[PDB]
Amino acid sequence: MTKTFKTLDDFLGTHFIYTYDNGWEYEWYAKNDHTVDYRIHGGMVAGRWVTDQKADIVMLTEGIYKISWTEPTGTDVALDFMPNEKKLHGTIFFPKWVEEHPEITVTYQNEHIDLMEQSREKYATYPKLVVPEFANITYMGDAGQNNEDVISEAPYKEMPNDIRNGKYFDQNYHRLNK
Amino acid sequence: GMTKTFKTLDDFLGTHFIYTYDNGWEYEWYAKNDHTVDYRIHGGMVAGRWVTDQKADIVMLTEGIYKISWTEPTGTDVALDFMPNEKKLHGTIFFPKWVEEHPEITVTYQNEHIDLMEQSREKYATYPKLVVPEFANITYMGDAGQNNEDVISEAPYKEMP
Repeated sequence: MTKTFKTLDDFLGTHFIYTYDNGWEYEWYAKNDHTVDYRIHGGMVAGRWVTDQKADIVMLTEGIYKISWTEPTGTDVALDFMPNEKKLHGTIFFPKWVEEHPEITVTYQNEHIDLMEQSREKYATYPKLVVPEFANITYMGDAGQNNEDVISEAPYKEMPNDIRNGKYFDQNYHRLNK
Repeated sequence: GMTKTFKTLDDFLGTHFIYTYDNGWEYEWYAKNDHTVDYRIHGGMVAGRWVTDQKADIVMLTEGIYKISWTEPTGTDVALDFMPNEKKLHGTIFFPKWVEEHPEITVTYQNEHIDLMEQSREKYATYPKLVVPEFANITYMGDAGQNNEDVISEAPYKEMP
């Protein structure tokens, strides 16, 4: 039933939920050509969420897309989306301090950039926690680009279900609860 | 299309590459085995640097496309995506600030100076990182086989042009 992803435009504006093979559940939105929003539902930093993260986004080859970014925490990320196979592979390179004090980062990051930057200078950076994992995509929605509703509140337990069940977004892909 | 079609992980492993990033940086790189890479930098910011037995995660994303992730003694993180059937790659290198500030420190046979890399990454600034996400053209491929210790050393392999 799903459209074939063939171009950059096909990919930009798409809203994903996926589960890594380590059990971590992420939600991620290609908000525009150089911007990503995301929200973390399961894993070491579940509850953490992020908007307006600058990123490099490329189509590597027809229907396969690579996203690269570095965070206020000092974390590096390389994601490879294969939407036509409902698969992804992500490598996250966490500073030592995120592994040892993950709770610091479990917040709306945008409200606490200074805390992220003070923590990354106060605590240990090495050795890195490197997490390279395949994931299965469990949801894709066409949000359009620059849709500020997609990722605009903290995650709650039922949210992935509500989104997948069509209970979260209205006909214009805006929040029913807002 | 003289080149064999890459379809499995075994097809990729043992392959010796040379590639040039769009910015002009030139790398020579070898998939020595399922978890280990050797490489030598020929041009750019850190030309002259080389590395053996860098532990890495190596996976096939999908038929004929291969992703390699590793982290370095310098603190640098790397994610490479090889598309040998298109003679193309895309690399993202995330350098700590200090490598951009003092690239000459890293220009050596890294294996003999692990201590220096680790001490440097604590001594100098990490942020802001220099992130280099770029496509590269693959200009050479050779089948060296796995665990071939002659591919990357001080001397040239030159079982090739």
